[PDB]
Amino acid sequence: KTVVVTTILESPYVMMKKNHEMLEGNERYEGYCVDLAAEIAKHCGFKYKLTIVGDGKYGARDADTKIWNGMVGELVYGKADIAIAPLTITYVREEVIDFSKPFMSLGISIMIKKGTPIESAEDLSKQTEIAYGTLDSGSTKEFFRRSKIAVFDKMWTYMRSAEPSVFVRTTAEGVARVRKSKGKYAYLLESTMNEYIEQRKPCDTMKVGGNLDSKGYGIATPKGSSLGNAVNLAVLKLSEQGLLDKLKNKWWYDKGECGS
Amino acid sequence: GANKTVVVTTILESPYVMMKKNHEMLEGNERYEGYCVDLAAEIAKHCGFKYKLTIVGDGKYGARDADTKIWNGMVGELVYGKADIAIAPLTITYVREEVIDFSKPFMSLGISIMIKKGTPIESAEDLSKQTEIAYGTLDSGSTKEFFRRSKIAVFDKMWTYMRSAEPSVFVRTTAEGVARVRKSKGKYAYLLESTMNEYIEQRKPCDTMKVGGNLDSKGYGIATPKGSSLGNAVNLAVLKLSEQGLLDKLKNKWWYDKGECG
Ligand SMILES: NS(=O)(=O)c1cc2c(cc1Cl)N[C@H]([C@H]1C[C@H]3C=C[C@@H]1C3)NS2(=O)=O
Ligand SMILES: NS(=O)(=O)c1cc2c(cc1Cl)N[C@H]([C@H]1C[C@H]3C=C[C@@H]1C3)NS2(=O)=O
Ligand SMILES: N[C@@H](CCC(=O)O)C(=O)O
Ligand SMILES: N[C@@H](CCC(=O)O)C(=O)O
Repeated sequence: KTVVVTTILESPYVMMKKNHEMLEGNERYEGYCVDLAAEIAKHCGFKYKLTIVGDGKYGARDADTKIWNGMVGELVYGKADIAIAPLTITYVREEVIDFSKPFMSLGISIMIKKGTPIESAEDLSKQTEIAYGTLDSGSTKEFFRRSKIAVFDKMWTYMRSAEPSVFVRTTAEGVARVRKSKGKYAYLLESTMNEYIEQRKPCDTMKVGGNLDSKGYGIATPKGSSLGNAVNLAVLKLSEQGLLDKLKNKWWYDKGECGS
Repeated sequence: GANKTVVVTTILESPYVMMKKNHEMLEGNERYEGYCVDLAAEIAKHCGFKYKLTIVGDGKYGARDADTKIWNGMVGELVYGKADIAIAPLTITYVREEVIDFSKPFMSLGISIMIKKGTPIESAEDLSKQTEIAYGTLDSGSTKEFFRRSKIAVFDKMWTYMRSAEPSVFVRTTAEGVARVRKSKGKYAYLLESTMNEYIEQRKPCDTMKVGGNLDSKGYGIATPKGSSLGNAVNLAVLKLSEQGLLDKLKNKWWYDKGECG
C-alpha cells in the first residue's frame, strides 16, 4: 500500500538534510516538494516512499528509440506511482502521463553573471561572445528545439551545434558554469530556480529580462492511475488554503545572504 | 452518433467576449469578439468540432446556493446539461472541480485591488484597517468565495466587514464594480482578478489602478461536464496553444495592442 514517489535533487525542492548519512527513508530529505508530498499524502490518505530518480533527469523521449528517461520514464515504465517534483506540464508529457493542475508557476528565464552585457533573449541571439545553453532532458531544451519564434529558433540553431557543448547535466552545473565563466556563459533555466539562486551566496548571478513563456509544475501520475483525481483535489485544496504560498515563502525565504 | 454542434457557454465580460460593432444586424457567433471568441475558434479547430456561442442566461460565473445546493451561472449550465463546454474566464476552484472538469489553465491571475487613482490604499491590509473606504467583490464567483472561506486574518477581517456592509458592497457584474470605483471619489475600492484589473487600467478615462500584490495565484480553465469525452482533446489543445505562443499573442492582442491609455 506504500506509494512510490519519484522526485529529483533540485534545490530548494528536494535536498539532502545535514547529517543525512545517519538518517533513513523519507527523513533524509527536505525542501518544498518534501513538504508538499507530506501534505498531498495526508490529504489523499496514503503512505509513501520518496525515491530519487535513478538517472537524475526530468524526462525526455529519445527521438530514435522513443524511450522516455527521467521521472517521466519512471512513471511510464511503472517504476514509480507518482512524481512530486518541479516537473513541467507539457504537451508531449500529457500524451503519456497525467498531471494535476499546477502547484507552482514558472517561465523560462535568463541567468547571467552580474555585469554581463545582456538584457534579453534577443540580446543573446544577436551576438556570439557570450555562450548560452540549457539543461539536458527537460522542458527548456525542448522549448528551444520546437520554437518557431525567430529569436528562439536562432538561439536553438546556435546552441545545438555550439562547441564545447552548452548543455548541462544538472541545474547546479549550469549555475556553476555561469559563476566560473567570467560572464562568457549565460544559462537558460526556469524562473523559480533562477530566483532561488539569485538570493543566495555568493550573490553573483541575476535574472534578466522577462520570462520567455508562462507555465506550471504539476504532480504526475501514470496515465489512468486511480490516484490522479484525489491528488488534483489536494493540490486545489492546498492552493486555496494558502499552503502552497506558505511553502514557497518558506523555501524561497530570504535570509539576507545578498545585501539586505 | 453523428457530429453535433457543441453549445459553448460564455459570459459578456470584456475583453473576453464583447458585442461587435454592428452586432444588431449580425447573427450567431459573428455577433461577438474578444479573447475567448478567438480562443473558442482555436480550440474548435484543433479538436474538430463546430460550435455555437451562447451567453449564460443569468450573467453569472457560478456558485452553489448553500440552502438549495443548486448551481447557477456557467457552472450550472454545465452541471444541468444546458451547455457542452464553457470557454470563459472561469477560475479553476476546488468546489467547481468536484462537479465539473477543467483543462489545464489558459491564463493566470490572482485576486487584486482596483482603486481610483490617488486613493490612499496600497494593500489588503490597508483596506482591512480602515472604514472610510468601502470595498467589495463580484457576486457568484470565485473572489467572493475566496473571502468567505479564508482563514487568513486579514482576509477574514475583510470578509466580516463586506458581508455585513450596508449598502451592499457586492456587484452583479464587473462593469458595475468599475463604475462604482470611478464614481465614488476614492471611497470605494474593488476586489477583482488581476486580468480584469489590468485590462481596465488601460481603458479610458485611465482613472483606475491596480495596487498591491496579488492575494492568490490561480488560473482560468476550459470547463466541461464531468466525464465529458471532450475534455482530453481540449486539454491537449490548450497545451499546444500555450507552447506555440498563441495564448500569449491573444493576451497581448486584447489587453495591450488595443490599450487606450498610451
Ligand atoms: N505563487 S506560486 O507560484 O507559489 C503558486 C502558483 C499556483 C498556485 C498556488 C501558488 Cl502559491 N495554485 C494554482 C492552482 C489553483 C487552481 C487554479 C490553478 C491551479 C488550480 N496553480 S498556480 O497558478 O501554478
Ligand atoms: N501570460 S498568460 O496568463 O497569458 C498565460 C498563462 C498560462 C499559459 C500561457 C499563457 Cl500565455 N499556459 C499555461 C499552461 C501550459 C501548461 C502548464 C500549465 C498550463 C498547461 N497555463 S498558465 O500558466 O495559466
Ligand atoms: N522543470 C523542467 C526541468 C528544468 C528545465 O528544463 O529548465 C522539466 O520538468 O523538464
Ligand atoms: N473568474 C471568476 C469571476 C470573477 C471574480 O470572481 O472576481 C469566476 O470564475 O468566478
